[PDB]
Amino acid sequence: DFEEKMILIRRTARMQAGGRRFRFGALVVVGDRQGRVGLGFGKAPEVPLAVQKAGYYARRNMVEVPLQNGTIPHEIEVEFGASKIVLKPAAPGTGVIAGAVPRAILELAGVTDILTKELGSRNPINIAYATMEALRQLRTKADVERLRKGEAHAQAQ
RNA sequence: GUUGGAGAGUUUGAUCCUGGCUCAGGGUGAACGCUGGCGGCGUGCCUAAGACAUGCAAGUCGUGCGGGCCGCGGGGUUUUACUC
Ligand SMILES: [Mg+2]
Ligand SMILES: [Mg+2]
Ligand SMILES: [Mg+2]
Ligand SMILES: [Mg+2]
Ligand SMILES: [Mg+2]
Ligand SMILES: [Mg+2]
Ligand SMILES: [Mg+2]
Repeated sequence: DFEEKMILIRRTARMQAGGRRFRFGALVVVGDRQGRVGLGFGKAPEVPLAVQKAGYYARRNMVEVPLQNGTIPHEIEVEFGASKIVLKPAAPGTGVIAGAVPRAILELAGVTDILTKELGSRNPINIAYATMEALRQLRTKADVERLRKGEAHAQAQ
């Protein structure tokens, strides 16, 4: 039981003696809009055999999300490849402003409001796990003063 | 109320990066085409600081002052001219 959007598909080429041969690849999201969200990337001989497979990888590739009033806890930036991904919390009423692919992934993960830009290289797939990582790395006003300080926690609080 | 930030297309049998050209967004003192019922409020030589006919666009005070003129009313003479 997981709602699951789909990001992008492509046909890629191998080669051989006498004509080409192929394979297709399917970028897939997942996510209970309250918290969680996965991604997959699936290759297979005939198309929706892949689109189906890509759904698989996403179930294991899950990322719980710190979510806070439908928005992002602090600001944030991450590189991965030469594709540079930006997030930043928006207020109630500003909502999934983000190009093509963060929208797909942020929405389904459950964001109401957010701000966003994409950078340099724009290839989907990088900006895909650009942001899978951007989100693996969100940190919370409590996860946090119990990363630091928490040396001696429960004397503080 | 940190009030605020969407990208894609295209080099290759295909893939990753660089990189240019390109399109989507809003903007006008606008013009051009097909079309054109109205009203309010704006607004209208961006080009030749090229050349301009005709009319108007800076005058007002008779309580600063002396007369022209064209009359009008009243006076010195019995009537004229002329004069106040
Ligand atoms: Mg780099
Ligand atoms: Mg680039
Ligand atoms: Mg080609
Ligand atoms: Mg804009
Ligand atoms: Mg226009
Ligand atoms: Mg006409
Ligand atoms: Mg002029």
